[PDB]
Amino acid sequence: MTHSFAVPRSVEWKETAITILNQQKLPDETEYLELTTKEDVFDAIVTLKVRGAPAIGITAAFGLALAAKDIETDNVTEFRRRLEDIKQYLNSSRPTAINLSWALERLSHSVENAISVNEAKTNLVHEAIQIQVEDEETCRLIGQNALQLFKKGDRIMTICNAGSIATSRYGTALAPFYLAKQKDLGLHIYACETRPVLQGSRLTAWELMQGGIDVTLITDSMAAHTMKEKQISAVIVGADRIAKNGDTANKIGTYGLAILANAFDIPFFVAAPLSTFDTKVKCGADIPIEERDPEEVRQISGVRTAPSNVPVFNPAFDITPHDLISGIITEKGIMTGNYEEEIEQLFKG
Amino acid sequence: MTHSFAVPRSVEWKETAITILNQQKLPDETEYLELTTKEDVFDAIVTLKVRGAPAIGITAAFGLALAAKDIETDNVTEFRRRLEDIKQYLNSSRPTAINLSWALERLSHSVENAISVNEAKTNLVHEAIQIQVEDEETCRLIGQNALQLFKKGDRIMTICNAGSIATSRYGTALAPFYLAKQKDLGLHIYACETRPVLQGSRLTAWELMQGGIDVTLITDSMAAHTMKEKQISAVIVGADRIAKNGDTANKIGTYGLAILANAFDIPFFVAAPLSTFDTKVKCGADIPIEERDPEEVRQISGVRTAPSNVPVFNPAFDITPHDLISGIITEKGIMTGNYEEEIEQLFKG
Ligand SMILES: CSC[C@@H](O)[C@@H](O)C(=O)COP(=O)(O)O
Ligand SMILES: CSC[C@@H](O)[C@H](O)C(=O)COP(=O)(O)O
Repeated sequence: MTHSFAVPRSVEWKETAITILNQQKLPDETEYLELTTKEDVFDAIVTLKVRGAPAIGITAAFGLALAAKDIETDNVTEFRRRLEDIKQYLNSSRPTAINLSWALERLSHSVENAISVNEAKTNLVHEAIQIQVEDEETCRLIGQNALQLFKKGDRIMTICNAGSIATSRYGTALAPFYLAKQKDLGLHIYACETRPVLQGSRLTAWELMQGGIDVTLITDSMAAHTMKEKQISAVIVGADRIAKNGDTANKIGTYGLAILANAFDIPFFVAAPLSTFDTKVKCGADIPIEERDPEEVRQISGVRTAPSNVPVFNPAFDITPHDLISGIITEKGIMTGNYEEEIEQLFKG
Repeated sequence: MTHSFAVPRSVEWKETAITILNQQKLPDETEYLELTTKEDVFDAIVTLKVRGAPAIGITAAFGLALAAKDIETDNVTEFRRRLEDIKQYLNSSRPTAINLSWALERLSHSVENAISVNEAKTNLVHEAIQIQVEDEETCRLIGQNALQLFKKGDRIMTICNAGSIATSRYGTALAPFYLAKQKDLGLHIYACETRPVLQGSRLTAWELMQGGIDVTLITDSMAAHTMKEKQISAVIVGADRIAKNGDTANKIGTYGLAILANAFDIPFFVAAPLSTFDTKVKCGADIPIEERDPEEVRQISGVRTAPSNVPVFNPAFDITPHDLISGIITEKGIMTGNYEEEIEQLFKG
C-alpha cells in the first residue's frame, strides 16, 4: 500500500462517469463517488469532495467534457455558445486556483476551430485526458527536481496537502518525499494540520503514513517552536496561483510559515507546475482570495468548538511575497533569482 | 451577562470544598464541580477542568490547605513534613506555570513558624484566600494599565485565554477589553482559536461575547494574513512564566505570534501579575515545557481528525525571547525593555 501514491485516486475518467475519491471522508473512510452531471462536479469542487488545484483543474475539465455530451445541437457555433454557459458555471465554483479556469479555457480553445459537433465533443474528451496525463509527468519531474534540495535526514516542514490525491498522482510538494524514501535518505517531515479544513492531518498525515514516509503531525501554531526545537532544514509547499512576479497564493497559513522561515533563515520552497502560473496577474495583491463558509472555523468534523454566533474571518488562502521565496520548483526546473524574468523565460513556448 | 467577568467563576473556596467551573465543557455548557480531595484538585488540573496560570495557583493553594485538614498530628514539625508530601504531589501536576509552585511554596512558608497544628492549618486557609483576593486586585490594575496602550477603534489580536476564568476574576490580557467595554472604547478583538485545546475558541470567544466585546474568531494559521489584511495594531497575551530575563513562556503559538508581530512591526505585549515571574531561572531555556498526550491533536471529543497512530509532537507552550517583546504589564505598570534590571528593581519591595 506504500505504492498507492503512484496510482490515480483523486479523479478518474470513466467515459460516462467521473470517479473521484471523497476527500471529506478521510482519514476515517476511503469512499469513491460517481459524478454524472456538472451540478455534481460543481458540488464536489465547492464542498471540497475533491480539492487541490491540479486535481480541481482535471475534474473541472472532465466535468466540462462529460457535460458537453448531452449538448444535443445542430450547429457548432451554437454548440460553443452552449459550451460556454457550462464553463462559466463550473468556473464560478472556486476563485483562487488558476488551474480551474486554465483547464476550462484549454478545453474551450480546443474546439475554437472545430467544424462539427461530434469533432468538438471528442476534442473536449481528448483534451481533458491529455491534461491529466500531462499533469502526471510534471508531478513526476517536480518530485525529481525538488529532491535535489534535500540532504539525507533533513527535517522538512509542510502545510496543506499537495500530494497524490491533490493531483493526478505522485503530487508536487510531497512528491520528493516519495522519491527520497525510494533513495533511502531518511527524510523527516512535519505536517501542519492545516485548520480549519485540516488538509494536513486528514490527508497529508494520511497519505505519507500510507507510503511509509516519516511524518510527524503538529498544529499550525506550533511551527515556530518546531523550527527551533526540531531544527527543521526547510519548508516546501504547493500553490494555487503564482503571480507573474512570484507572489504565491496558497493555503492560508503558508504566508505565516514563509515569514517564519525567513526569521529562522530556513529556505522556503514552492513547488507547482506551469498550469498553476498566472502570467496575466501582475502581483499577488490582484489574486482573488476565497473566503469560505464561517462554520468551518466554528465547528469541526461534526460538533462545536465555538459559540454559535461568533463572527469569524475565514480566508482559505493568503499571499506569500516572492521575496520570502527561496525557490519555486516546476517541471522545467528550479527558479531562484528574478522571478518576473524567470517566469517569462519559462513560457517560451 | 456582560458583568459575569466581574464575579469569580473559576474557583471558589467553601471551607469543606472547592468549587470550580468545569472548563472542559465550555462553551457548550457551564457546569461547576465540587473538589473535596487532593486527588480531585490534581485531576482538575491535569485534565484542564481549571486552567490558566493564576487560577491554577489559586486552585492548587486551596487544595493544599484543604488536604492539610486531614493531617492527624499534635506535632507541628510532623505536620509541616506531611504538608510537604501533599505539596510535591500537587506540584507534579503540571510543570510550566510557576504560579502553582509559587502558591504552594507561599503556603508552605506561611506555616514554617507555626507553633500549633491548628494555627498552621488556619494559616494555610487564610493564606490561600489572601492569594485569591490579591490576584483579583492585580487583575484590576493590569486591565487598567494595559488599557493605556489601546485607543478607540483599534484591532487587537490575542491567543489562548488569559481572562476572567483563568484568573480569580477580570483576567489579565482580556482585562482591558472588559474595562474598555465599560467605558465604551470601541475595541475589535481578534482571537486565535488556539489549537489543540482550543482555549481561544471555547473560552475566550465565549467570555468576550458574553461580555458584549466585539470579537472575531480566526484559526492560528490566519494570524499573518490577518495582521496585514485587518491592519492589526497590536498583540497582547498572558503568561505562564516569565524569567528574570523577560523571556516569556506562554501558550504554544505565542512565540510565532510574537515573531509575526515583529515582522509586521506590530507591538507585542505580555500581561501578567508578579506571581507569574520566576527570578530563579535566568532564561527561557530553563523553563519546563510540558508535552501533553498526543490524543489532543489526533482527535477531539472522540472524533479523530488524523490517522490514529500518526506520530505527534504536542508542546503546550513555547518561549518568546524578551527581544520580541514590546512591553510587559504588571500590577506595577508597564516595562518596555532592559527587563532583567527592570524586573530586578520590581521584586525589591
Ligand atoms: C496540489 S495542491 C496545491 C494547492 O492548491 C494546495 O496546496 C492548497 O494550498 C489548497 O488546496 P484546497 O483545494 O484549497 O484545499
Ligand atoms: C490568565 S492565563 C495566562 C496563561 O497562563 C496563558 O494564557 C496560557 O497559556 C494557558 O495555559 P493552559 O494550558 O491553558 O493552562
